[PDB]
Amino acid sequence: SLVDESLLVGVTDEDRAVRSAHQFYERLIGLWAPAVMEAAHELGVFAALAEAPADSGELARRLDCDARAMRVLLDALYAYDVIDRIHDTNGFRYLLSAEARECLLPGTLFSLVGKFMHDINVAWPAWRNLAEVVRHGARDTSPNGIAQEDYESLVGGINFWAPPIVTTLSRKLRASGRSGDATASVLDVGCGTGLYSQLLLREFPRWTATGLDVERIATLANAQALRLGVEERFATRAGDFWRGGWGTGYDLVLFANIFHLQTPASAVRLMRHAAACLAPDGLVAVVDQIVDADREPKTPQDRFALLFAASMTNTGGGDAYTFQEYEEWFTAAGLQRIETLDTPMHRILLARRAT
Amino acid sequence: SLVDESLLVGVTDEDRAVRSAHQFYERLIGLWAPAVMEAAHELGVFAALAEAPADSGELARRLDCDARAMRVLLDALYAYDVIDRIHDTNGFRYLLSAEARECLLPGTLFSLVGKFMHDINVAWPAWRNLAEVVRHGARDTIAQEDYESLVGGINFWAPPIVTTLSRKLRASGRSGDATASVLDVGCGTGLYSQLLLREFPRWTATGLDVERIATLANAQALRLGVEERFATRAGDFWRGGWGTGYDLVLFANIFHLQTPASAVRLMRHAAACLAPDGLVAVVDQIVDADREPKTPQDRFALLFAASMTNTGGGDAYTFQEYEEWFTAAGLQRIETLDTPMHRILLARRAT
Ligand SMILES: Nc1ncnc2c1ncn2[C@@H]1O[C@H](CSCC[C@H](N)C(=O)O)[C@@H](O)[C@H]1O
Ligand SMILES: Nc1ncnc2c1ncn2[C@@H]1O[C@H](CSCC[C@H](N)C(=O)O)[C@@H](O)[C@H]1O
Repeated sequence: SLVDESLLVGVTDEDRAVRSAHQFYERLIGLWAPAVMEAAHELGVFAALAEAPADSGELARRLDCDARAMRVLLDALYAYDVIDRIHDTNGFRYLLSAEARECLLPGTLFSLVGKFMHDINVAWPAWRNLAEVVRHGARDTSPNGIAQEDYESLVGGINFWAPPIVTTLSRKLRASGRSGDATASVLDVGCGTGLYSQLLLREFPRWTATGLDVERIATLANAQALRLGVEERFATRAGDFWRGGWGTGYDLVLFANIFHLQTPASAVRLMRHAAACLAPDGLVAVVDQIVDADREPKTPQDRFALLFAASMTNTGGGDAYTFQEYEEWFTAAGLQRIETLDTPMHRILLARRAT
Repeated sequence: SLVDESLLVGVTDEDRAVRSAHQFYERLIGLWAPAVMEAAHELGVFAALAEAPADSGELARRLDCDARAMRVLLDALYAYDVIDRIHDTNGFRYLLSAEARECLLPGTLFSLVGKFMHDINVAWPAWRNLAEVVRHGARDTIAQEDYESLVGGINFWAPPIVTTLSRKLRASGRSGDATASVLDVGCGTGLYSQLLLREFPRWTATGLDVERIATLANAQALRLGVEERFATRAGDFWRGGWGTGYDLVLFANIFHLQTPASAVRLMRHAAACLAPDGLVAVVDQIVDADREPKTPQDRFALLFAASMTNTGGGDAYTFQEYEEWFTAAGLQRIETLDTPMHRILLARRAT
């Protein structure tokens, strides 16, 4: 907390207005945290501290920065609980926890660096233009070189979502009678780095997976499959997935963080294509930010979904669609939803061909 | 909360890393809230809803916006608890609470609009350049256009601070029937002085600020009914001519703009302007020399220092540094008082 709420006591109209103003101000200054964290990334702070903890003066020397400003930046990161700081008689030493090392450094499996760079290069300028997008809207009538360049960074920056999602999905798949000793096949449409598929392949040693994405992303996905030891059972088909050629006979077709990019018309097209690629008894899994039609921020997942929709508007995307809309798309594809599972920031919808 | 933490439990190394990643992501997406709130201001959303609650389609018609994007924006504001939304059979209606109407609309006493505009015009672009400022530093050897907006946008800090200060002044034997005089150095809208004048009906106050801000301050004094006891002296307060004989000299949100050398100069000038038994009050973001984020005020002070670096400002100074400045001016601190986001230091001439 950045406001001592115990000092905002009172129940007059003025008291309540002043208290609200402090709370709104605290919300507004949430701007500062990404600015500090992303500046630290740009300067190399996290990689430097992971290699060798140091005081602000040493870090400023190593990173060719101003010593006073570096101390301010590091103490702000400490105040955000992003880095740790030990105080001795000699002085201070800043360092990263093992968890932060894994999240903040380039090149790790769960690195947020891709999210830092998406913010720096794309989201920060776009958010400043949000009013203009709300004024003018967007039209409904593959990713171009711009969006592909953006995804090149972003896909690695959202790897951290995958493990809880795959653990939940895998538990349901096992409980539904799907064995890791079966030679099942998975299709991962718009696979990004392929982490969802690749974690499934680690969980189910006899399965194989095919990921669809554009060429530059498919390259990243194959490299990560090798890093995860599943290279022999993971393959990519590079190109625009609207050009068909998905293969057939899949026991699982996965759409993670894909449907919110679509229009209703394109969503129905994708769902029907998935249904045509299913093996007997195959399943479609949708992982996305989904909210009830009442659009109430009841749960963390609902609240995030409503905020994420603003992010989609910010970059000219689709929407946080409702459960009811996904139901219509399942029906249009001859599928019926069999399960809805909560995950930390998403829902999983599982569907099979209607009986 | 935007993350269902009950679904990130576990104590393996991987479990802990993935949980931290979700928590860091949640921190990063704090960017979205000012963007949504400030876009809504730019579009006229808050003023429109305060006048007449409406569904998203009606508001889109009234504000000449896209209906789908307006619904997204309004539901995001609802998710942030900035606006309220009622669901009937007819449909939805968005509206503002009385508290929000006072905070979000232009022209109210506690309006955050000046903070919205400071962000839009100044802070947003600057924060994107923070790495360059850290690389290159700042020296010790536009802002007026900015302050014209920002000073009204920080009025909301004043009432809790003045209530705390006034309580201490009364407990220290200062009467509202005394013809005491206050100097408010860099007074901004003058709200601190003006609230003191309401609390202490026989006091008078002089605010120092640049001409355009002094104009705002005199207009607000009239709005608060204290016009006969509040006056401004317009100009650069480094050019002297502060007057003398003040029972209270107030520096609110001023010292963090200074260098150590300029801070000592200001403190000494205040001391020379004090009546016998006069007090200096410093209201600022102040932290212990250990710079530990123990309390909300300490944590905010450390983050505010980054905001100062962002705009090429001073620092969140330490209690120990203010003590040195008091000593250099022949003053001694007699009290430290916490407020929601600041500390008040009170000092008198040392005996
Ligand atoms: N028409 C298209 N053809 C191929 N890939 C596409 C595509 N439209 C979007 N994509 C890909 O879909 C992905 C969206 S981001 C989601 C990636 C991954 N499923 C995850 O959840 O982590 C990107 O990798 C993007 O390149
Ligand atoms: N040299 C100078 N001469 C006059 N006013 C100055 C000044 N340097 C800064 N100021 C004023 O100091 C104020 C800083 S903002 C703080 C305003 C007010 N005390 C409050 O706490 O709300 C601005 O109004 C700015 O114009």
